[PDB]
Amino acid sequence: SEKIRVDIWSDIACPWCYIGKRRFESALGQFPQRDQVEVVWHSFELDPSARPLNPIAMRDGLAMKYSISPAQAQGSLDHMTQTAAQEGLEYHFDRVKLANTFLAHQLIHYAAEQGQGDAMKERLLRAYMSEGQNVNDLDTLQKLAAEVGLDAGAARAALEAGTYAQAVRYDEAQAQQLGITGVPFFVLGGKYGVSGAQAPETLLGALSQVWAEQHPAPLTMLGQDAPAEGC
Repeated sequence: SEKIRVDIWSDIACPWCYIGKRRFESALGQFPQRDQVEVVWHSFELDPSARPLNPIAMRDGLAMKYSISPAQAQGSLDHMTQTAAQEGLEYHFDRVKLANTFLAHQLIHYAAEQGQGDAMKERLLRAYMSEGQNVNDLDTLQKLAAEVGLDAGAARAALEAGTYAQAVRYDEAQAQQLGITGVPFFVLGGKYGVSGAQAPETLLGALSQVWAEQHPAPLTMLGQDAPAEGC
């Protein structure tokens, strides 16, 4: 109606996802009807089979993943770092802890039930990309939950109990069912998809298109009421 739902699939271990988050926020800031937009974050794992913690350098993990030389991998890290800097993000890839992000995604699901999904997602992206934190570590997750303003003890309990594990897996199944094979991925009005960290202009256009489609111009009525049937 007078609401626009934006579903975003993303991983915490995804530098393009943090860049994409900022580009979307730029778009949203430019969108007149931004107050009518509801953003829902959805879980996506680039490597659901990842070790709890993989001790190697991000550069070497990247080089293994894409089958390239160390210098090529470093070049790629340098590109993402420079690009992120334009969004005001200060990456520290040399500090990144290559962690399984399953539990972190559970924490975002917990947070979302308190209406703090975006703040939790944000905190975890910063913790991963910039602060060299281990987002598979339960104490670390508990602390980040506290910093977001959540009930730290309750968040920790939900994580240890695996309460949101099924919901995380459903989010990931959803993505595959939708043909989502890379992140960030934006869905608007359950109708339109936008793949990757698109420029703010593109996302602004998408919001505006959906809003316009949900607001046809009022009709000019002709004649008087003839026999009809209502609900």
